[PDB]
Amino acid sequence: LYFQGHMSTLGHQYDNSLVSNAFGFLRLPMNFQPYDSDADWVITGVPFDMATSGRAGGRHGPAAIRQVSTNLAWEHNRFPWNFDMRERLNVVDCGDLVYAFGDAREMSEKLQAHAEKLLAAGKRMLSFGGDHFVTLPLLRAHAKHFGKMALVHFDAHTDTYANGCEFDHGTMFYTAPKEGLIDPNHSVQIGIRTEFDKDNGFTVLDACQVNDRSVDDVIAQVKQIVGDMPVYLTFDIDCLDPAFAPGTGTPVIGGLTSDRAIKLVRGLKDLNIVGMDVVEVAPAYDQSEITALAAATLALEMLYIQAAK
Amino acid sequence: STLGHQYDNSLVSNAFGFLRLPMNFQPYDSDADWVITGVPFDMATSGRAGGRHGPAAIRQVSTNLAWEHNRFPWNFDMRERLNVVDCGDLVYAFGDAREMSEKLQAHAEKLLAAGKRMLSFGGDHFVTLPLLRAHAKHFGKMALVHFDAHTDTYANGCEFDHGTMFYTAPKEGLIDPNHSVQIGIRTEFDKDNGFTVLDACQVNDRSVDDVIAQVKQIVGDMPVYLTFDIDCLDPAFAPGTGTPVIGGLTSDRAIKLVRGLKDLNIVGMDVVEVAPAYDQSEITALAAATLALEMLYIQAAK
Amino acid sequence: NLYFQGHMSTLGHQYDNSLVSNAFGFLRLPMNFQPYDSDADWVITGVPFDMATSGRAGGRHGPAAIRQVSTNLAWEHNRFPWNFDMRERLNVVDCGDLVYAFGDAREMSEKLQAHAEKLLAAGKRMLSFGGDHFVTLPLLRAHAKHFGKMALVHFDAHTDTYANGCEFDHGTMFYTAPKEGLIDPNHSVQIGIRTEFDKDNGFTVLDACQVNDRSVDDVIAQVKQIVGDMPVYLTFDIDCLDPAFAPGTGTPVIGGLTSDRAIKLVRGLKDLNIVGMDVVEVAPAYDQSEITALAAATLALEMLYIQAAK
Amino acid sequence: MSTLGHQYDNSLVSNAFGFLRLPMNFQPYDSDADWVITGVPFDMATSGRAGGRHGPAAIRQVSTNLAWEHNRFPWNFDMRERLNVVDCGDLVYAFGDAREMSEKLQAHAEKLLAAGKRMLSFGGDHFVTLPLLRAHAKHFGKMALVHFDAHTDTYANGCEFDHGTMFYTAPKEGLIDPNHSVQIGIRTEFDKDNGFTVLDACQVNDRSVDDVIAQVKQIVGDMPVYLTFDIDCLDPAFAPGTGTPVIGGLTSDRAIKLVRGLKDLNIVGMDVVEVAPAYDQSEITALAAATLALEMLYIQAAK
Amino acid sequence: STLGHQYDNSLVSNAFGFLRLPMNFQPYDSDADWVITGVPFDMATSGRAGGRHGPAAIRQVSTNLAWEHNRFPWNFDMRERLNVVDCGDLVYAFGDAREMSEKLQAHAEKLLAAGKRMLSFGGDHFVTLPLLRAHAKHFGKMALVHFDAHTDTYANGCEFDHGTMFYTAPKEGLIDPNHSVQIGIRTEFDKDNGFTVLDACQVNDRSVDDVIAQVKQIVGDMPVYLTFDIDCLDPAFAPGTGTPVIGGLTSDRAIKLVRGLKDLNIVGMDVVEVAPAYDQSEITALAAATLALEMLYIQAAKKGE
Amino acid sequence: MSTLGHQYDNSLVSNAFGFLRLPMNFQPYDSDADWVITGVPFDMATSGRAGGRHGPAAIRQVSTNLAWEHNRFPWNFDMRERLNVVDCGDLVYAFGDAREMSEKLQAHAEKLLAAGKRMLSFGGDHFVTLPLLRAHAKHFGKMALVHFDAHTDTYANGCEFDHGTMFYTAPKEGLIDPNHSVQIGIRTEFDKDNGFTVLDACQVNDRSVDDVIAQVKQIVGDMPVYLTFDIDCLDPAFAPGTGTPVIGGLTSDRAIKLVRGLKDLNIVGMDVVEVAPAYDQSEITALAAATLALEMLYIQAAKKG
Ligand SMILES: [Mn+2]
Ligand SMILES: [Mn+2]
Ligand SMILES: [Mn+2]
Ligand SMILES: [Mn+2]
Ligand SMILES: [Mn+2]
Ligand SMILES: [Mn+2]
Ligand SMILES: [Mn+2]
Ligand SMILES: [Mn+2]
Ligand SMILES: [Mn+2]
Ligand SMILES: [Mn+2]
Ligand SMILES: [Mn+2]
Ligand SMILES: [Mn+2]
Repeated sequence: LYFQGHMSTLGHQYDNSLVSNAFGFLRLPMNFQPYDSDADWVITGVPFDMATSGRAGGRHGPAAIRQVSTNLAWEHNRFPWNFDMRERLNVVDCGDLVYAFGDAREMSEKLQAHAEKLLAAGKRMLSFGGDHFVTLPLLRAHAKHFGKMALVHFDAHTDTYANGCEFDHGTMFYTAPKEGLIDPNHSVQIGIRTEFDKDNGFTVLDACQVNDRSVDDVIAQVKQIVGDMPVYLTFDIDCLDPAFAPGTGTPVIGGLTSDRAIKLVRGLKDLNIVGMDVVEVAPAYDQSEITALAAATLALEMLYIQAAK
Repeated sequence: STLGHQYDNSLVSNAFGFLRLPMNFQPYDSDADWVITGVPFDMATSGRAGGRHGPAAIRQVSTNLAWEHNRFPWNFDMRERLNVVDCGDLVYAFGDAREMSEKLQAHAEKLLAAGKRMLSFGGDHFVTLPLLRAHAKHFGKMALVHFDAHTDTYANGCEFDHGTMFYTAPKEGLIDPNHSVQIGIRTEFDKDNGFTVLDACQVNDRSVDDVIAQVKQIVGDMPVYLTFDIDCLDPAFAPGTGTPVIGGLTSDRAIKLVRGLKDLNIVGMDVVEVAPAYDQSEITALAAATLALEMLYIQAAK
Repeated sequence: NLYFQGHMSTLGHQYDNSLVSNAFGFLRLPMNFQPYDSDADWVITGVPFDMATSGRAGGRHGPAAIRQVSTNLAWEHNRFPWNFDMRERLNVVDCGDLVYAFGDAREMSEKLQAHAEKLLAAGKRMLSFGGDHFVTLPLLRAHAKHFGKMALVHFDAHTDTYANGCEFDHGTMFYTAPKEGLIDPNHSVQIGIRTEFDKDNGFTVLDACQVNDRSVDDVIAQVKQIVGDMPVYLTFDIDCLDPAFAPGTGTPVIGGLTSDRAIKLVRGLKDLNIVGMDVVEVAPAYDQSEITALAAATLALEMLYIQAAK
Repeated sequence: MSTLGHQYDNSLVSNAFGFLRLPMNFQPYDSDADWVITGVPFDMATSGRAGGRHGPAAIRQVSTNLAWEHNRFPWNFDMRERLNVVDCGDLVYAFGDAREMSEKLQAHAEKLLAAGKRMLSFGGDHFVTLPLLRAHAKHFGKMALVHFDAHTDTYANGCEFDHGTMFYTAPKEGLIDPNHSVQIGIRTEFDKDNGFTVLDACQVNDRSVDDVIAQVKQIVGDMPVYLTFDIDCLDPAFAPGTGTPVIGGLTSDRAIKLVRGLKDLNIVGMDVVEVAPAYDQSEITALAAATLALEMLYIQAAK
Repeated sequence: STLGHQYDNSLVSNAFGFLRLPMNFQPYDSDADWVITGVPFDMATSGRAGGRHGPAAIRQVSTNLAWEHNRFPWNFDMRERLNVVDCGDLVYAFGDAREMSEKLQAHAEKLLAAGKRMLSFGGDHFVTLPLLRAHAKHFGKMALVHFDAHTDTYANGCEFDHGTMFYTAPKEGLIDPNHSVQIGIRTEFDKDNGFTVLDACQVNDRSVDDVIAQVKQIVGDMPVYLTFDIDCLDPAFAPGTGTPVIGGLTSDRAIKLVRGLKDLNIVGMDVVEVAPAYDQSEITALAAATLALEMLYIQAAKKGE
Repeated sequence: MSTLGHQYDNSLVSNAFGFLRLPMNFQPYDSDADWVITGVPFDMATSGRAGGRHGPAAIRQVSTNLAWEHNRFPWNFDMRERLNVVDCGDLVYAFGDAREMSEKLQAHAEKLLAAGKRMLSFGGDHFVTLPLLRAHAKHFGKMALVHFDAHTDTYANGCEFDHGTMFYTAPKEGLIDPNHSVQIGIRTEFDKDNGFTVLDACQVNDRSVDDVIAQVKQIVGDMPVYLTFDIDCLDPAFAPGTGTPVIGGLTSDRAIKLVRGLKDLNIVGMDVVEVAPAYDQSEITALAAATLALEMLYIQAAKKG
């Protein structure tokens, strides 16, 4: 009942409402010292958007994902699954990373040291952004513990820009391969629909072709691409068409549906995913929490494919 | 209709009754074939409230549809085949859910006993239960065609719970689950009842024509009650609802499905869970309004 | 008076105590789409028109928004702070919205003037909902023929005395109205003005800067003096209110009146002989939680109460 | 210690959980708390717009704007130095059952008061105040009501669960004394010949802060006070996020100054109600409620 | 077109001309191949107004696209092939629709005569009628490739009505209905007027290639005027529009259907009916911005390297 | 004019480019301008909500509501007739590099002031003012700060790029004299024991505009004044579009009257900061900022004569 959500309400009463007792993601228990806990998975918020080239507001993403997640908490077995992920995984929400707002360098180092300490304690990580730069420190900690990783990357942009400043949310996947964190030749970038480089190692499955092909065919290609490398899964929510995810800093039309998106994440269940994150929710631009809702449903789906093991 | 009873070609002005249809606040002894009733109720919601403003938002946006003499893609005017009146909204003591339930059933029972039929606007989905209780008394046991992200077959809810109507309605002999279909479902459901659950995942993958064919086989020749929860539509098309769930139907798939149910003997129908407080540029109200008009056009198709 | 109190404006003719449902006619007053031969003392007309706007359009939705939000004021049997019910003292019907070819401002002008003259020539008085402020000029033309030259009690951030610009221009009515002998500038006051105006015309401009500092009683005393004892036409542009209170308008100007000051000022005009009145420039596309519409509905209701006070 | 790694969060954004990032205590009855914050996610008794059920969460979320202030303006101490405040979460009741809410909130309130704890409560619609008054009156006896609202809510022929009937019922049950009670900001039809003293928005906006405050102190005398604040007391310009808005209301300046000047009153319990986030604009209603809520703890801390 | 003529790689700053292109308020005598004109006008609307803010909304949001050297999925920069200038917005007395109509045509005739081509941002769809009057003088009778939820072939109506241009234009001999296609229609339409209607229902169920294959067959060898009404897109993608109709196109299918008209002789074009007061997080304006950029790219593609 | 064909645009909508439809001058250093408007699209220093980067563009777009007034109320002349004002667009820095912003803004500010141009700057968060003070202090010497805000921003234990620290760093670096400086509208925890005179929101609301202006004039005396206006000085009802809102602020009425009354002061530079359009409601925050911006140009034109 602790690790379920029966235990994070007033008087520890099971809150059946899709509204009340909205604190931790999915009403999962708060543990602000997660390093010595009995958690299998530790949810972290990264309230950061200093590395944005478009709209800011990403700093409020972790809160929005948590707030809207009460819509999913009532499902004992989250559809369409035949078990409860809370019975299989012990998940805690450790709150948001504390850093000096206006110091991206302090954010970077403290986030890297946070992950390094979790991973060294045998805890796995589901992380909420924040702009997509937060994924770089996370990959620096993950590469140290799990080795070089295949990147499964849901996005409208490839973020492989070579001539940006240090704190730039469009330069993580130029920097990660350069530092030997990820292998481009085993990495896949799904839903791309902005200018990208073709003759790097990355396999780009653009939104045009992904919206035309079947989910099972895209999945089969992804399964082959990654091989047997440990996967880091990163979902930029601007992968979804702005009709489904208006609340992003860099929106691009001709994106994926929320249906196609959840089906693709659902289908990655057989892979070795060591870490994952959902980034770039900007609630200042969200409409009736639909962007936040997509991020939270995808976040819960990521936990369910780990529980599927 | 309008000031000076002048034909209003605008998509804006003289927004009163749904589709600028005549207001008849005493519709029981009227010449009407079909009666539009608003149920301004959301006390049985488990998610967001705001459903109480549902009927108003659906009426206001319906001016967008009114100018169409023949509504696309139909070859006739449904107003030339049906006398439809808008009888206003149910008056009940707000905060008294029991009084709502009693007054809605009596209203419906009085309408049906006058040989009138009912297109109802919610309001949360609990309003369907009083509507089913009255329809059952006049039309007997019914087949349920139920568009939704949720099955609403919960057995441990309080009396006024918008997730319990289709646990209670089978028990009360109002509907036959074995001839009932549930379309758009994408939240935890009990597989081991009579209902055929056509989940959003498969309905989005399958063809519209092969979904329709299967619905027809299930319902058979039973008289249908057509209930449309608007959170069936993906929050991208229907943000203005109390319990949104991602991975839902497009408005295109939704209208095509409702359009292809014309051959069924549909005795009653409603559109529920429109929450204008959460709606964006009236796109949810519009979908609810357009689907409601489609329901009158499939009745007119007879 | 049950018909005119809104006991017959709901399903089964049941009194709706809720601030939500049966939102049709303003304040749930009965719909009369042929109001000319009715028992109505006062007739409410929507003018869904914004073609004459210089800023944002969307004024055309003003009438509908004012009606929908007005259910918030219906539950009060005696509207505060009055000790009677205006619905029991006045027969008030809502005749709906003016039907005109959208994109034809001339037809709007002619049909509105024809509609108004027919109401006045039937012994009815008019409370009109805009729409942009140009709707006042057709209404002033109808009123001028029936009651004679009037005193304009004008609430606005703008004087709208522009002697240039095209015919269908919502900043020109009160240059045109004096020229056609519809109003007397000498007995006219413009309240809330905080945009460039002509000082040396006959109008008395009580700018928002001084109106915000001065007492209500003192502004009221001055307005009473300016009008004299001529018949008054009361036009209220909602953008008179600060954007804080009325964000839903086409031409917002900061440093406006509070809703508290505006409702008090109209309340203090009760002694004046107001022969016709309107509320204009509600643009619901730019409104925020119906706060502009609510202001327009309350002020419009106050205009009916200061007629009922007599 | 309500942040990751128990670090001091100087931002006005991060770690937005308990009100003002105060410690979460879901079993606060046997705790060390002087004051307990409860959320009541309820809006079934609403006559206008619903959406009050999200009130508690929106007040908590926006309260990150106020937490960075060690001495919240304009005070010369920290209320966390003098008071031990805890956020006990939201009342768990069956959504659709108004009776379950009422009984469980009274039981919650009665256990807190019997345990020596005092209650700041966020609504939710104003009906929640009656179960809270029922609890308070058992423990503290008959009370004076300092009531901020656009409405007097003294309706006599409403249904059981009506957010406009509490202050007909509360004198009827001997919970409050109208003769020592005041209703500040009323600008809607009210009954004149009840014991209540109504300081309507019209006279309050015209009169000075000091002369209004002095009159309120005269009325209450030395009676134990229950302070209740319906946010629609504020003008829709300042509080657009509410179920039943009325124009010609109080400014946030005048409102915070009135609450700040009630500090020498014997206030035994208080609440802030009718925040409806669905109708809010950039959280300014939530912020006003949240700021008023902290002000109420500071006037308690000043003692 | 930035402070100190520095390259602004941000998706935010220096949002003046469409895609930060140079402003040329007197473009007639310039080196321009393609001139962008804002027509801030919505007086002919029968639904909501606010289309007057369309051009500005399209310009502001266009910063999201400027950073792309080669706009996806193209293999060239359209700016390296076409000299493009934004000439600002048409200046007419607000409340005078005839002045707008006369000045928009007069402006259009001057550009065409000087050897400039036109990409025009609306504004309600009536702006297309004065444009076809200028284009039909310079290019003769044209084929209309029409993206819309409405056919706008309404006989009757007033003079200035955004649902009548394509009843008026054939009568005056600006367009040939028999070589004209109307894609995305999902409201009452006239079946026998020469126009080939491809309704949203069939468009959504058919393949992009097979619709493109048919559109080529219809327009023939005629010079094409491409007019995109943004309400062609489903309100889920284009909520900021005066007359929304449900069951529209995805932005995906829309850009895919335009992208596949690259071989057609498109002489002029416009994007209309963006009403920013009803838009949500600039998604309608962004669709209008992205589609406008695509229209320049199918001209940059059909023009050589 | 800055319109299609250089025509007079009397509309409050169209040709929305430079602030108040003033001419765009991207190289203003050698121009005939008296006053230059610069956008600083930067919000990286914020401790609350971000969005300030879009502030400059929002202020420009809303300023069309003010341009039609030849003599802006309640003035008896045109500032555009007395002052030569240009908009030089927005500062171009690598987004995510706060250091580059600071250095490039100072160098830009020093170059303008070295050429005899005066600065009206739009933020962006309030940190942008520290680079501006460094530049002004080099050309004018130590200045009296007239500072409208809900916050004093004198925090001594923040990171380098922090929007709540400028007026601790500024007096330390000899840019401003606290003893001749005033902070108007404060309603948050503040240090009382610094040289600054704090006129908190509660007292300013209770006092007459006359007696407050009288106090400010005495404090500054005859030192060169830098007028910096954080828009959150206004109550969130008037300015919801801000990053760190605080209830119980000034009305837009009181705020303009207070600025209007500073006309006799020697104000050498000025800025308006912390407009976050993501949190604005029907542009009312941008309008207030744009109107207060225009008022600052009028009190300069008034003093100039
Ligand atoms: Mn990314
Ligand atoms: Mn991205
Ligand atoms: Mn349902
Ligand atoms: Mn449902
Ligand atoms: Mn006016
Ligand atoms: Mn005006
Ligand atoms: Mn109340
Ligand atoms: Mn109240
Ligand atoms: Mn069209
Ligand atoms: Mn259209
Ligand atoms: Mn500041
Ligand atoms: Mn500040």
